[PDB]
This record gives sequence, C-alpha cells and structure tokens, in this order.
Amino acid sequence: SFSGYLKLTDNVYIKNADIVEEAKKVKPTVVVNAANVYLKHGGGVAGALNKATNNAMQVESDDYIATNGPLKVGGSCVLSGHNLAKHCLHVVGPNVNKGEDIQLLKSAYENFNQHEVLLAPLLSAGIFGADPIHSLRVCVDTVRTNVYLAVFDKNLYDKLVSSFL
Repeated sequence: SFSGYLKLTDNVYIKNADIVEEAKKVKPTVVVNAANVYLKHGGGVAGALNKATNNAMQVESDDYIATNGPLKVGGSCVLSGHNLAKHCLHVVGPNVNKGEDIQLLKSAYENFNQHEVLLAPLLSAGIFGADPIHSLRVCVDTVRTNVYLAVFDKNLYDKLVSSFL
C-alpha cells in the first residue's frame, strides 16, 4: 500500500514523488492522469505516464477519442492503467495557459469522488498553469475519497506542506 505520505486531512495524503515511479511501485487501483480534452499525452504528468506505458496509453486514448469525441474541461474518463495501475482516471483540469475557467478545477476534482482510493497529481498544476497551492486547497475541500498526492518537485512539495492551512 501507500508509504511515506504526510497526512494533510482525514482523506488527503501527500508525498514528494514521481507519480510514474509511485504507480510502478504501488500498482494502485486508480492512477489519475492530468489529461487534456483530446487525451493527447504530450508533456507533464500525461507525457510521463504515457511514456511509462510505452505509448499504449496514447493508442488506447486515440481509440477512445475516435469513438467518443473529446472530454469536457472538468470531466474525466476511466481507461486502462496499463503497467501503472488497474485503471487510469484521465481528468481534465482547466489549463490556465489556454484561458480556461479556474472555477472548473472543483468540477475536475469531483471526478475523484467516484473512486474510493486514488494516486493523483495536483490538477491544473505544472504545465497547466494554475497555482498548485490553490489546487491543493480545492483538492482538500472537494475530494472526500482517499487521495494520495504525488508532487514531483521537492521545492514545491515543501512549499505546499509548509503553507497548508
């Protein structure tokens, strides 16, 4: 099970970890991907998770998009976790660098409530352009299920823990 996490609340845990390495070690039921509406896993967490699957995530995702069309910002879909997890919950947080409504971050985190336990990154953080401190706040105030947050950057992890109210 999950090890080395700092407990933030009754249901939110955090660790300075590479989510790919964490997923490969734990093989959780659900790993969350920081997806975009097209499931084009080019960079950030999505690029890293997809590369770890040897592009199998992208091949599955392209078939999903060909059948269903794009996701909504704030939406999600469940696909295979490949070699990383039983399932991957692809969640689309708003991309601030594309002018998307930051208010959709709460809707994005609501997708986590459909799963009892998840390994996840901070939505809309990193290359999605939102303030990770704000993302953690929305996470703790929205997610009620057990979420294990992996924060890649040590310096950001320390800032998140030390500023956590």
